[PDB]
This record gives sequence, structure tokens and C-alpha cells, in this order.
Amino acid sequence: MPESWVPAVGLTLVPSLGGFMGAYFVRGEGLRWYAGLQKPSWHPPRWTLAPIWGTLYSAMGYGSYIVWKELGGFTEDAMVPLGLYTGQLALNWAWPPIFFGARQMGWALADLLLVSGVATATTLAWHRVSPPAARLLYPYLAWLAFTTVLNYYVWRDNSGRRGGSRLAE
Ligand SMILES: CC[C@@H](C)N(C)C(=O)c1cc2ccccc2c(-c2ccccc2Cl)n1
Repeated sequence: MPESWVPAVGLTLVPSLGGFMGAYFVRGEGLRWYAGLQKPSWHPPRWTLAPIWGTLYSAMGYGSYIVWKELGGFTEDAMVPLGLYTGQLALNWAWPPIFFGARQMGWALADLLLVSGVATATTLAWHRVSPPAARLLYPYLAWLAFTTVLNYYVWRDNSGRRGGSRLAE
């Protein structure tokens, strides 16, 4: 039944819901909390990147199609890659603690799950089965890349107070 593939759309929508909740914190009252925290001046509007999921959303769907092209459809072979993404992503969903509160600066946890979670699961499955699909992710690298640098600016500003010895002259 065609319904078997339909979940592919759901596969990409699922992760979007998780990241949204984390972004919702800084987006809302967190803004007040951020007043204490310093955000890089080159930081773009919150409503701008927040929509990124829309960008990754479509890519994840079409990317899976590429995998379907090689396998010829959904077969035990196809279940391993796409299935892993749904499963591995869920296990990772359990990692973030800030989702419940986020009141604490621990927001950094969103960064690790965000980047490694979405990339680690997709990379092992799609890359091996469909290397070309990895290119489709292209924007994923840029989006995740911003969080790495963006996170240091906020955390370093506060965390900078401690671990100063970590840096050399
Ligand atoms: C803090 C500014 C955020 C909203 N920004 C401009 C982003 O591009 C962004 C988008 C996201 C989308 C999904 C999940 C997370 C983010 C995070 C982010 C990065 C590190 C820690 C916490 C968050 Cl919400 N940051």
C-alpha cells in the first residue's frame, strides 16, 4: 500500500517538533532571560532561522526518495536506514532536559542534540545507502554550523568567567 512511504513525510516532521520546543524557550520568555546573556551582533532575527525546519523538512523528504530510488521501494533493506532515523532520533529525544524547563543556561544541550542528533542519525543511514542524498542535506551543514559558533558566543561570555586557564596567552 502507498501508505507505507507516507511516513517519510512524518519522518522529517517529527524532529522539527522537538527543535521547535527548544527554540520556543529563547523565543518567548527566554528573551527576558537572554537580557542577562550576550548574543552575537551578527545573530539574525529569531523568526528567520526558526523556519529552518521548513528548509530541512523538504530536503529530508526528497532525500529519502533517493534512497528509495536505489532500493526500488520499501524493503527490509530500506527499513534499516529510514527506520534507524526514526528510532535513533527518538532515543536522542530523551537526551535534552531543558525542554521541560530551560530556565537554566543549560540551553547548550539543545545544540548537541540538534547538531549531532539530526546529523548522526541521518549520516549513518542515508550517507551509506545514498551518498548523493548527503549533498541534499547541504543546508543542514550551514544551519548546524551556525549553532556551533553561535553557542560559543553565548556560553563563552558567561562560561568565560571560568576555565580562563583553558585559554593560552
Ligand atoms: C538563539 C537564536 C536562535 C533562535 N537562532 C537564531 C537559531 O538559528 C536557532 C534555531 C534553532 C532551531 C532548532 C533548535 C535550536 C535552534 C537554536 C538553538 C541553538 C542552541 C541552543 C538552543 C537553541 Cl533553540 N538556534
